[PDB]
Amino acid sequence: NEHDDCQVTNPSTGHLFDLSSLSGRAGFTAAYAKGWGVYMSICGENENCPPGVGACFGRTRISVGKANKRLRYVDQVLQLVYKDGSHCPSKHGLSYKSVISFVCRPNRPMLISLDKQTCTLFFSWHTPLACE
Repeated sequence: NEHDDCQVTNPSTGHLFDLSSLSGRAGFTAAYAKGWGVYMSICGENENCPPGVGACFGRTRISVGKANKRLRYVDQVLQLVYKDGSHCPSKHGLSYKSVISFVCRPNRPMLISLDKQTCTLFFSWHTPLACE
């Protein structure tokens, strides 16, 4: 399933996942192993980033994706995908893009991996909000 406004239903059970208590411009710092972190906001722009940007490198404020509210539910996790970030330094003109996977936890996000060859950033966040 996919749905807008920072919420999605599990069509099997009619359970509504709602990430909107994580929303707002103050946002969060995603931890990063190689260097400073990433400012990020859930389902909206981060005030520490350029207009409309949901996540950006904390050192430079360079965009790693425009915010949107399209929450997906897939293989038992919630995902947001911020597209159209800044241009990445690789082979073809590729723009950054952030994937934010929320997994169930019966808590800050982490940047776990950065695909250099697709300029995709993968984040994880363990949260009781993705539980069912």
